[PDB]
Amino acid sequence: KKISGGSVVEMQGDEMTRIIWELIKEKLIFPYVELDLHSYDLGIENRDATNDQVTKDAAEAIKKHNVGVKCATITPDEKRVEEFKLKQMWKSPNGTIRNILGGTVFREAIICKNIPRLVSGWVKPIIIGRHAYATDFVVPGPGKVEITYTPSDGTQKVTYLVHNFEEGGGVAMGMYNQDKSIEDFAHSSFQMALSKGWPLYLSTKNTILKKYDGRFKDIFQEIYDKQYKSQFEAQKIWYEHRLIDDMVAQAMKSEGGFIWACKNYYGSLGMMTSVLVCPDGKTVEAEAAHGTVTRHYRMYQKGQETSTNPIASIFAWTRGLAHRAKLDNNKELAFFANALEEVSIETIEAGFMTKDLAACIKGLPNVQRSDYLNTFEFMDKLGENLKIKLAQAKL
Amino acid sequence: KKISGGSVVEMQGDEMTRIIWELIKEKLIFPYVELDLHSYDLGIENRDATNDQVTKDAAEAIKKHNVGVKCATITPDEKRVEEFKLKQMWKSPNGTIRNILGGTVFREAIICKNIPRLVSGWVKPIIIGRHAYTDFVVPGPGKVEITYTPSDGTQKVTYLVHNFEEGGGVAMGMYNQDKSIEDFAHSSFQMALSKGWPLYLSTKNTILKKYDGRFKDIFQEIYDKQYKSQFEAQKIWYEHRLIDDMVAQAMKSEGGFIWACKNYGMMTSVLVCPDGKTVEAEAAHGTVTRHYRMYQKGQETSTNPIASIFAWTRGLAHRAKLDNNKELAFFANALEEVSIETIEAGFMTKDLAACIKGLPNVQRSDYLNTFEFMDKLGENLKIKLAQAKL
Ligand SMILES: Cc1ccc2c(c1C)N(C(=O)Nc1ccc(C(C)(C)C)cc1)Cc1cccnc1N2
Ligand SMILES: Cc1ccc2c(c1C)N(C(=O)Nc1ccc(C(C)(C)C)cc1)Cc1cccnc1N2
Repeated sequence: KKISGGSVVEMQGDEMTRIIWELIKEKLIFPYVELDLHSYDLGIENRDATNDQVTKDAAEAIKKHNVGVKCATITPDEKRVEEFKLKQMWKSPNGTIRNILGGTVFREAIICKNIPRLVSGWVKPIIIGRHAYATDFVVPGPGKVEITYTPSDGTQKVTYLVHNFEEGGGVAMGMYNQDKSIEDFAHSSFQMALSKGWPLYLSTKNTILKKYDGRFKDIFQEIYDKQYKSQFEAQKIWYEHRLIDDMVAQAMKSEGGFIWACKNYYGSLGMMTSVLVCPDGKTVEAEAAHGTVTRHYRMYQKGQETSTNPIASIFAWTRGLAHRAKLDNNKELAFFANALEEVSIETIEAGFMTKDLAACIKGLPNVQRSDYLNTFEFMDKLGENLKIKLAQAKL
Repeated sequence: KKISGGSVVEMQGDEMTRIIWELIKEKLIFPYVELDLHSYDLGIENRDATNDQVTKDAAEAIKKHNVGVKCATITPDEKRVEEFKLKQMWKSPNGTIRNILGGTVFREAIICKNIPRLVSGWVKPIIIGRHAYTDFVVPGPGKVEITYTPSDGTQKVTYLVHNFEEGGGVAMGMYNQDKSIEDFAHSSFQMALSKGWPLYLSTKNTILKKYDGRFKDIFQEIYDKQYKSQFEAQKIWYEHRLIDDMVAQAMKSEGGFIWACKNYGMMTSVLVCPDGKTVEAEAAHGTVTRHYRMYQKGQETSTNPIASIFAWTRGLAHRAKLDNNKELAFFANALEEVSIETIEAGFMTKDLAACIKGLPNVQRSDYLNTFEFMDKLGENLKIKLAQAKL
């Protein structure tokens, strides 16, 4: 009576994250869900052996099957090349995948009642998305710096005067943003808001950048009114623009559970996701915000006890599986993903947590061994509680 | 015999912050320290009556006496204008003072062992300072470029920012003067010397080779030419790091450093002028209108005065550093210690108790109202100064 998941692209990672990735697969995903997996080993040894071809293949597989779950991988550096005898310093796999797929990264945090957070009034999680992919020069002495735009259809050149240096030099810069990138950011933001069922809020200081940020607001409103308005009204959700100063004041006294889309001109506690949403609203790429956890991997190699938080990695699987279920209309898979998120949260709230989580409640030095469980005990408790939850749900 | 403080400019605030400001003055500062006060009422009613002239006079008094402590004030808006019948919605007093004085704002956090931290490893506070200070829509395809025509007659240098392909978009041009960077560097070094902590300049110069490379160059040359000897004498160092390398080192650190970053109730905002003599301290929180309305309704209030107390201590510490006063410097540090120890001992306000016991699991016995907390602080301060006379 296994749940038929469907086509999901999975990628193995490195060090402690690879170990916990195998643990989540063997204990939580495989015993209940049967998938048409497209496994790709993104381990530094396999990446070196295939000349980083496996990353390009995995990215192509995601573009074809729209669902991809990724484990934490190492970005090579000088010491890493010497450590693994790497042929060359390969580029970050996340960067390659992001370049091939394209889209906006939305970071969601996992909130537990007993876990202390800033504000403390935020019961529901917050999703924040920043737009992403500049020319600079040094001004030697006094002069006049100005930006010009000559249209490639005759017309007339427009000269704006950025500044007039009278005493002393300095430095000047000039950036830009294409309309297609803003349109894609707007589409990704609206599709994320529809997938999560939460209201969207665009925050920008349009008072300072009247034409720059005013354009952002105009494109967002144009797309909202032309396609997503009816869908937003049907699900009781709404889109409202707000100023950065007004937005932070509104958010601090609000409930939570809102998609915040902010303009780009970390919290690696193991409680955050990094969902890449493509503008088409069909291709997703879920991964954990934290790194490979090398510190714990060294202890694991030495045979020492480790207490690693797998919540971010589990939530990366649940988000990918929820998106797969939403695409293929799989009620059972969607329920399974929600059940796994609930078992995770409830287990932490019940008192069973790792050392990093217990360090917040009892204090980092005051953490005793009885207060927390090591990686394997926590995963075993999660599996036990998951089995119980699914057994009780067959009613 | 009270400690001889000296010339300090004090600016009265509004609402709950004004109430706690009067409480700190009458209970913690005046009974032990005798000051040459230069009081200025920055109340919305006084600001309206004088046509915001009091703000300019207070800013001038700060420039003259080099030390200023400010209480939280209201920034007018539509609702405030209607409720107070204002003549005109005045500019933010902080903006006016910042324009007259200049300088860099450094935000410092107050750390207590029992209070949960954003980073578990941070035991000592970290000070963060940011550098604070033309756009247009591109209708269709074209070529946007930035030009520079020197005033000495040399040839104009043109840099292509983007040749707009199919479809337009939007563009902008930013600038920064050398004097602003020089003043930011001086303020950062003087702050690091006053706190006795190492300074770290963090920026992403890989992308901005010329822009952020200039920042690193100016900060390297003022440090090497003037502040190197003073930094070496006090065992302090200045190291420039990339933003991605800086977050990795800072995460694995106990704190206690001055972080100067260039921008692309437990916080104190200290404005440090480039001259290293003028400092304006203030609490990094609002007027607390939510508690003032309860106060007006006769309801019990539990407001945290730690940020306001720390604004006084920082101003008094800077005054002591200028006048070479050992007694006043000790008093300011003693007041910070009594504040921290009182919170750590279990005596705290409702907002602080909400972090340790959980917001919904907070009972009356766990916290004290504004007056009880101030009385406990005063009692413990008296004890601390009595024990220190050895
Ligand atoms: C990247 C990211 C994603 C999601 C979340 C966060 C972060 C950092 N966090 C957060 O407080 N965002 C935040 C909100 C406001 C600010 C201010 C102070 C600048 C106004 C700063 C950070 C963690 C947090 C905790 C509890 C509930 N939700 C969240 N969501
Ligand atoms: C404005 C400000 C100034 C100083 C401080 C803070 C804030 C908010 N705080 C803080 O957590 N800043 C912080 C800085 C960097 C990061 C990174 C690592 C994500 C880049 C995270 C938080 C409060 C805090 C608490 C304990 C000890 N020091 C501080 N200093």
